[PDB]
Amino acid sequence: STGSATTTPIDSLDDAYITPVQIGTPAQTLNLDFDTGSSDLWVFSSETTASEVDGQTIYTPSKSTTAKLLSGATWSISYGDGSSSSGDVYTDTVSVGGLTVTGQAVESAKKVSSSFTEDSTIDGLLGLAFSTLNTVSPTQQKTFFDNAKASLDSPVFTADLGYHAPGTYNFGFIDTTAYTGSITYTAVSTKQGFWEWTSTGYAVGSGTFKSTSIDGIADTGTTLLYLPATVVSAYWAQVSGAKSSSSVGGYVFPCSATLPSFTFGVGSARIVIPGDYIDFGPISTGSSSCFGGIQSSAGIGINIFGDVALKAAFVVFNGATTPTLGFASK
Repeated sequence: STGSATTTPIDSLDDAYITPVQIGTPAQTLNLDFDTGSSDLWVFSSETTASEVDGQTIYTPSKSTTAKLLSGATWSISYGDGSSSSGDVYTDTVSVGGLTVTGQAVESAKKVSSSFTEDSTIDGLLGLAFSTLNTVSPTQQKTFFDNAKASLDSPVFTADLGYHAPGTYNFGFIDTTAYTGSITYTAVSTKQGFWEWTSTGYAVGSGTFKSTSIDGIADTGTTLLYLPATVVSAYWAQVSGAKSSSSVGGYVFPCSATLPSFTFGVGSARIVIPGDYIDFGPISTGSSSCFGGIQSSAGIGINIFGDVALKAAFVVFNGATTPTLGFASK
C-alpha cells in the first residue's frame, strides 16, 4: 500500500504545516502537525477542557463506531518549546492520504498548554520519530508509520515541504518526479529516538564550504534551523546590523536586509537554503527588526534541522531495518 497527502503552511511564515487525517468511522477529519521529532499521535477531543479549546476541530470518540478505549492508558508529553498536553487513549482507524491503519493509538487530550489553545489551525500532532519515544503508559504505543510499515510497498515516508506553499507527505514510495538530481543517503542513529544524523559541514552565501561534523535531528515539527553558536555567528556576521537579542530571544536583523543563503552538507552532496527562507518577518507587528530563521542550539542540547532546512530538500525517512535519511535538491 501507499498514501499521499498534501501538507499546507498554517500561516504566511510557514510556522508549521498541517496535513488532513481521517480518524474513526464515519471519518472525522482533523488537521494534524506531522512531527518527525516526536512519537505521539494526539488530538483535541470532546474530552479536552472546554476553556482550552479555541477554534480547533475535535475528535469525538463516542461518535466513532470503531473507537475503543485503551483501558488504563494515559499519556503526557512536553515539547522543546515548553508546550505540553496530556490525556487518555483510544484505538481507532486512522487514514492518511488513502493509507489506512486499524487499531492506531489516538491519544485524546484532556489538557493542552496555552500555545496549543492559541493556535486554532492545529488540531493535534502526528508523531513520526521512533516509537521508543511514545509517552503512553503503562503500554507504550506505536506510531502511525510503525503500524503501517509492514503493509507499505517500501518501508519509507518522504517529506516535501513547500516554501510559502503546500507540499506533500508520501508513505510507502519515493516520487522520482519530486526532486532533481540524486538522493544522497546518510546514516541515522536511533539511540535518542530521533532521526539523528551528521551533516558534513556548511557554507554561508557564496563562501567556501567548511567541512565539520554537525550531529542533529531531522525535525518537521520544529520551525527553524538550530545549529552550534559558532556556525550561527558566522552566518549572521554576513548580515549588516544583525545581532543576538536576549530580550527577543535570538538573532534579529534589519527587515531591509537581503539575506545570504545557507548550505549544509549531506555526505558529499549539498543542500542550499535560499536566503528568503531564513526571514521570519517582523518581531512584532510593524517593527523593522526581523526574526532570523537560523538560531543557536546552545540552550537546547541538540542541533535541529527544522522546517527551514527540510523545506529546501526532498527528504526520505527510510525505516528499513537499519534506518537512514535521504536528501535531494528539488
